[PDB]
Amino acid sequence: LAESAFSERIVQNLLDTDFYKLTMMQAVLHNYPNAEVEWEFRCRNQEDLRLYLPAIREQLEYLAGLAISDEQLAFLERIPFLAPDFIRFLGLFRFNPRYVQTGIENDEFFLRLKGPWLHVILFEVPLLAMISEVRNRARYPAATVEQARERLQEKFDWLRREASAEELAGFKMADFGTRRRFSYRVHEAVVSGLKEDFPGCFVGTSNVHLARKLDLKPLGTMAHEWLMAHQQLGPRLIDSQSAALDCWVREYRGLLGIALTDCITTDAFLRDFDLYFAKLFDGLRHDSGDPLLWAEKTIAHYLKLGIDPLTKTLVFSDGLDLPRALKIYRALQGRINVSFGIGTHFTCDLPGVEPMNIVVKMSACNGHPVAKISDTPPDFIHYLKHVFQV
Repeated sequence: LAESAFSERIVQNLLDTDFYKLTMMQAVLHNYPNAEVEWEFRCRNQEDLRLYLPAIREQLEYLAGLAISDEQLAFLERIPFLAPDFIRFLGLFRFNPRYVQTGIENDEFFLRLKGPWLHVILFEVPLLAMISEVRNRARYPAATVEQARERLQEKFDWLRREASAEELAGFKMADFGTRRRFSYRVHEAVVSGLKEDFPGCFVGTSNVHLARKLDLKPLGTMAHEWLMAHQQLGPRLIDSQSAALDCWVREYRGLLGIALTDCITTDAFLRDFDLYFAKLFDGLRHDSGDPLLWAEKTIAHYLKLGIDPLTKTLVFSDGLDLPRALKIYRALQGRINVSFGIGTHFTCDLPGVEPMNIVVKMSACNGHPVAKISDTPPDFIHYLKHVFQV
């Protein structure tokens, strides 16, 4: 009698994705329209996904059928930093199944992407959310929305019965859980729950569709992808990170100013985050390594540049849950502005269910390798570490 956890469609529409995929896509149209890239799906637990191939391919056809509706495109059009040439491009966009290769090799499911960066960028999120939900529809067919709201309420109660109203008035939280959500329906329920009953300050969602549907602010910084691609787009490897930031700021003139620091290592990023960049960007996002040590480094760097930390913002989104996020807030509140982003621990928290450990990582750009090192533990990676001093 309970509401089933699965809706009719898995990927709702062209808006059912993370916002920063669109902002980045626009940056590509305007700056590297003809660049080519390669991506490859990867399951880190070596979970046997072979039986999902049929359904996956079936969803692939569905994706190719998607065309943005006029109401959807108009929603985007109302966003001031989205240019008319880009809006028209989205109006004509269609997923090209020819840029996708899926099947089984070594008795293992595989999925690879190869094509113009402009046309393949939109595959990333939907593919993950889709593979996640087809697995869950097979692994947990009886799953219900009810079960989701339940665990959500438990966590909300914990927060209320833990943090003062004074702390909660400053606890900024966002949803970033599209990619590994249990299902679209669960994701929608979770986000509605956040909007209506989050003890702290719910600031928005990265999911554009839900942002339109629920009337929330679409959120999204920049992705590693942007920083990684620049390793082959033109400048010296050692200048790739600064070139990526430079192009971003030149594209958005100060808007969407939150930069990732771990494409290489936070130390390496900081050595090149000079006054020019420090003034332009409103803040940084933590995605790997210890969050508090990371904060000490970023805050210390601002101080030496003569920048008042309290005028900047630090965004934490490394596999956070409410407890871990609250601890960071309590530790740093008062020293620098902070906000948080929670993903799978929000959109895929069902009793007895374990989120899929999958990713679609960029592997090359214009026929050559690109890589991410991060603060967490071929010859390209060796030279890359070398020029950046590991």
